[PDB]
Amino acid sequence: EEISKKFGAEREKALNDALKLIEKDFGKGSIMRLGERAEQKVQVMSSGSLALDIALGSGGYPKGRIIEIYGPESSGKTTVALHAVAQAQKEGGIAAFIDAEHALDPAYAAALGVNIDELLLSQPDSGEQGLEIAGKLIDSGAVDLVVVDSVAALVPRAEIDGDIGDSHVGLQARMMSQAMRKLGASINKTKTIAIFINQLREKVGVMFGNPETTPGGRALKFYASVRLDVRGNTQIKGTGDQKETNVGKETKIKVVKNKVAPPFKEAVVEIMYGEGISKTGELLKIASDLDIIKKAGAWYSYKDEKIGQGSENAKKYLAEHPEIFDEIDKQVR
Amino acid sequence: EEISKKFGAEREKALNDALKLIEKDFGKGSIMRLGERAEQKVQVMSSGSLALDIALGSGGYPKGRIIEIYGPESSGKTTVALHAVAQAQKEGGIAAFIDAEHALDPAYAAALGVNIDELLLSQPDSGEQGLEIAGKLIDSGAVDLVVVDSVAALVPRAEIDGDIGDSHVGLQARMMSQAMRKLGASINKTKTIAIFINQLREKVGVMFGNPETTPGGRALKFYASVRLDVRGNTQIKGTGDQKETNVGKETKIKVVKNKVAPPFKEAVVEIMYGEGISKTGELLKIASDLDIIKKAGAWYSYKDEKIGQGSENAKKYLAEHPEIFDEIDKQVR
Amino acid sequence: EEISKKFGAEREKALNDALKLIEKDFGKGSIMRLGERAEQKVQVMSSGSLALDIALGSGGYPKGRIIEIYGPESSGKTTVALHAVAQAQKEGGIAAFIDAEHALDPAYAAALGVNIDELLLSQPDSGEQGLEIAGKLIDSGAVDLVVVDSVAALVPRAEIDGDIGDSHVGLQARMMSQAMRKLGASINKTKTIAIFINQLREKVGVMFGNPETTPGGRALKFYASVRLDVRGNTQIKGTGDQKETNVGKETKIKVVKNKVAPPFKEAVVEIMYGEGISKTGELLKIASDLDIIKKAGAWYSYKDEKIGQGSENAKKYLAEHPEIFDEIDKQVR
Amino acid sequence: EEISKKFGAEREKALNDALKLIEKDFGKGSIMRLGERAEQKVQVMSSGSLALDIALGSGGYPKGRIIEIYGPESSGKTTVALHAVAQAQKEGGIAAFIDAEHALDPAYAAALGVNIDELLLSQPDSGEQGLEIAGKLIDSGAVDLVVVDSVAALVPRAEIDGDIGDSHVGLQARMMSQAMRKLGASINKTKTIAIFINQLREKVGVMFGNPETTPGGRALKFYASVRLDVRGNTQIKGTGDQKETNVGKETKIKVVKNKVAPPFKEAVVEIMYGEGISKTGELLKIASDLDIIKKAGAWYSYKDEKIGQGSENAKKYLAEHPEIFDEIDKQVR
DNA sequence: AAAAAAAAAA
DNA sequence: TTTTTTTTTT
Repeated sequence: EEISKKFGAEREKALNDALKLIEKDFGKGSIMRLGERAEQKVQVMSSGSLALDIALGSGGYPKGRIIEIYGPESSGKTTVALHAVAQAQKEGGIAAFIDAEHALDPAYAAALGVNIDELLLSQPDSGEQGLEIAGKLIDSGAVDLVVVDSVAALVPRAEIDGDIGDSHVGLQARMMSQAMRKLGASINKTKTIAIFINQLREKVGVMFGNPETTPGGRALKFYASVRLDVRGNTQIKGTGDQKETNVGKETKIKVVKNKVAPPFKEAVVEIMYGEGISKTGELLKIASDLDIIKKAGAWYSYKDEKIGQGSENAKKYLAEHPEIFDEIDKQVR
Repeated sequence: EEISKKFGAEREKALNDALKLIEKDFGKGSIMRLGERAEQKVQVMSSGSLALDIALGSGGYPKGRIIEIYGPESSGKTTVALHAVAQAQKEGGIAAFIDAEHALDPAYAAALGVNIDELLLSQPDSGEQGLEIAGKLIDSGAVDLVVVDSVAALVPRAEIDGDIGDSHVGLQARMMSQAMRKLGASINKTKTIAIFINQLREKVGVMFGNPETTPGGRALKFYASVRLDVRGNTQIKGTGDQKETNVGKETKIKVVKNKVAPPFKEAVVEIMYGEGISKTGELLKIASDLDIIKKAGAWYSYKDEKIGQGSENAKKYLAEHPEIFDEIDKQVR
Repeated sequence: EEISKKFGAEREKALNDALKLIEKDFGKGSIMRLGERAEQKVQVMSSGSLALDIALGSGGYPKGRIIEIYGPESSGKTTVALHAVAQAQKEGGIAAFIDAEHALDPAYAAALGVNIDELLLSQPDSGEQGLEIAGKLIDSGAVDLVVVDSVAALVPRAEIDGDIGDSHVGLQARMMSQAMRKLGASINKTKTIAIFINQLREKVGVMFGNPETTPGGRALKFYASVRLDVRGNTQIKGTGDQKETNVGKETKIKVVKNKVAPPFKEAVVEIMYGEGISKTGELLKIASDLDIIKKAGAWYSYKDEKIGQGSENAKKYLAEHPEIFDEIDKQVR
Repeated sequence: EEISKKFGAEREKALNDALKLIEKDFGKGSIMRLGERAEQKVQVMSSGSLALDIALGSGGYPKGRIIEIYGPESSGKTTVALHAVAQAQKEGGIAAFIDAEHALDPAYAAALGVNIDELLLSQPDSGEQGLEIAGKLIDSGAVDLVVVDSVAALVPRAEIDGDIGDSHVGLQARMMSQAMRKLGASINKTKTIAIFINQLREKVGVMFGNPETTPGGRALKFYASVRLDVRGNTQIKGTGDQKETNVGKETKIKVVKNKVAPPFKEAVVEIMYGEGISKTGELLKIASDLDIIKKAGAWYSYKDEKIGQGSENAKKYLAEHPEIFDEIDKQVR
């Protein structure tokens, strides 16, 4: 016979028996009160560019969660991922960049100074084998940054064999959702950062909202903790061979979904072709905005008096003087 | 042989023997009349916002029933659950927030008034083990409010070990139905409130109505008693450092299925980031709608006349004026 | 040896000996001819709404048979059962409503006119024991209307003790068939009505008709005699506080299987929240269809000429006029 | 001492001594040859519909054999047995219709022409009591068509008294086989027709053929001689009250196992509610197929020219013209 | 506006 | 002696 009619008793030792019975089967940290749940606090890793994570509040992507990137074509998708790869690899944590569209140039990564010899990579044929590779590489290993590019190009297995022009209703999104339901609970276990980047397809006929959307199904936007999109519009003509020649592209990044900081605070980044995120280009620009450095004429007056008035102002010697860096940024932080 | 031909007699002594014979084998509270079944009446727990539980008719979530939440991406489906947790915790009833998608930040809970040290929690890997943990914690427990988040993420065991991209027809809903068939009878016996929140997936091809649905199968919607879904779209820019800066998210709450009150009566709440339900914001907002407080220009004229016309109007002193609270709500209640 | 080669003789005194032989052992009411079996004729009981049991041909659910209700969520599966309880209870016959999904609010029964103190009830944990309660209460009792709710919730004993996510091949249907095979022969023998209400679960892969079904096995759909199902679609906003506010839900009722009358004849019922079946609200609608009442402008011309043109037209004075009802219905039955 | 090991010698007078030894000990009808056993010819009784027993090859149910009927829900399992009862009752043969599920309404039989005062009947509770009544009424009686309905409801003794939901493995089929081994050799001795009608329960997992079966075990399917199943899917709306109103149910009848005629020859029958098998409806339908009557437009031209083009075409005057029946059936049988 | 193929339990 | 939906694409 079973146990009789029970109300919650008005003294609370009874759930201690439930705690002891839970600990019999499902380990040790299955039920913890939140006060001594020490690893539940947010852990932060930066993004290289200070203006990017002046917007994310904390100071970078929170560990153990899902971040994702999307936006229009040729507008700064892989560059931010490469800079996060280099900044993450600068503390010895191993980073793994799988591919889907085979677009990564090795010398472009060499131009951003990231190590090719300690960069894992895979170019899968189908999307299934590549995402399986990422899944098996995350859980057993202690790698630090897994990054899947171009979820549009993760083709599913059941249409890589069929003829071109067959009906395949609901096959990309089902694979992506059934994949991330498996990968969701494992990633926070190992405190690892994952970024899925994306492309854009339209959606034909809606009377509300913006007519753009991402592919890969609606299961992605639920799980992710921070969503950034980029909208690269114009380029800047520098003093290339003392002439107005295309040498840098202007862009902007704004956060769309966020849950560790207030959202919708945007950011402006400059990108030079073949050179990536100009951190020295944004450092002296943004420090004159809150005026911790001087805003003046040809010389921003300091102890050195070696400042030109151009796109090059102080980068010739702040490479050899990195010691001004710490006292000019963390004040807003 | 057995008893002879039965028709019920035209005097009702015979069923008293059946009442005695039922009482011999199945306890005492097996068969009662409805007149003296005193614990069958509904008990109500509110959820912080006066505007929310003015829309539920009774005055909050009914005890011993099943409530459920859904809604589109990032619309404060988790914050209303957190507020229900805090309002339940403010009376000493121990509340247990398990997880499935690993999204709860501890400092977000500390901002919303709920105590960290008296909140049970669990972040299981398998959904099956976590739901078993919740069910076993309910029955012997004296707990008051259990809550599972994100039933999309309660993955079953039969696909947590299989390869990615395998056919698993009818596996989520079977786990959910076979779970709630077990947990249906135990919950009303201990007068305990449980809420299941959810996400949204599409549905390919329906000629009538809405193309939206919830995952986790149809079996959840039957067992529930109150179903609220929220749809947050826009935001409000206040006077953040005297500038239109993103400080509050606007949303609305409507009920769909309800069986302890009139249904479909909706509600409007604004939410500030890092602050949750602006209860002092909705308080004077709804109070001038029935004119229990005055509506005028820069001063909504009362006996003290300390009223601005902004986002901050009178919350600076009604936070320390508790006596306005009980006399501006019970008139409609 | 035994009796020799016997063909049936061409004179019929021989079966009278067999009648005396069956009369020797198995009582008196074993073999009777159909010409004098006076209790084999159908007895009826009305069901509150006139338009409901106009559609059933006879005039209500027949006694001694099995009635089953199903349908999608929140569509008056429970309220039509409550109205049958009230209509059966109005003539002194004691009714017994068991509970399985713990949804019967007492004040909802209070507003629908059924007496609280003369309603038997049970909320069993294992559905096996609940069917045991109903079976033991039927046969010895003189109870008039038993009704089992929510046969999805009648859980079997063999999985109320096991873990969640255990394989339990074909356990609901075997218990339902094993209860109903015992309960079938006893129900007609005491001329008593049973009502089994249900839910809806889908079914994977059928290329014909409807993909929907009921749970609880195919045993139930055989034994039942009259099968109603409801599909509530829309609601009506009356002149509540002279405003379009939700006060009535619209629904329809069609029979599917019937064996006392022609089938497939449907009906249309309004349901007001907190009011149930407005019999006055369907009374004037069905009476104007065959025009025993007048169809005119704001005034329909009778001996009073006090009729409005709204949702409320004449229910103010037919509440005090009991003589109108018996002469406006008998012409179609 | 016994006789030696012998071969049957090459002249056959010795077996006549064994014939005399057999007939001395077991009567006269013990051993008879092929020729002078005149009652081993098949005797045929029709079954109301000409289109039904035009598909059984012979012309109806063969006497002294076992016929079984099964099919899905509400598909005229009951009405074909009723029509066989009526057609067998039309020649003074006494019919015995015992029940198991208490479904027979007497007025439904009153509409179908079967006489009520000469129809024996019983509604037992035990299955062994019902089969005992059938057995004790067959062997002494001169009864002509015994019929047990719905062998799914012939509950055995050992679970009509025990608790509900107990292990009762192999109890239905054991009672059925132990009935049929006793009843088989007695039925053919008195040339009586017995028909069992049945129900359908599924079978858990077979990847070939049909997943459906009958209950009652595999003992019945051996002993049967003609096996029919009915599958009623659609209905037909005639010109009832000059409107497309539900008045006709459509179905088909096919045979599965047969051993007096070639099998698998199907049939098509319309059924009207409250009217049964429209033999006058099928009559002109089958006659136009071999075109012994005229197939034309609004008038099929014969000597009277009183034929419409509707559902009602010739039934108004073929009721008064009984001489048209014999010229349609004798050409094909 | 038109679209498909999937299984493991007694 | 059945139990159970999963998901957009342009």
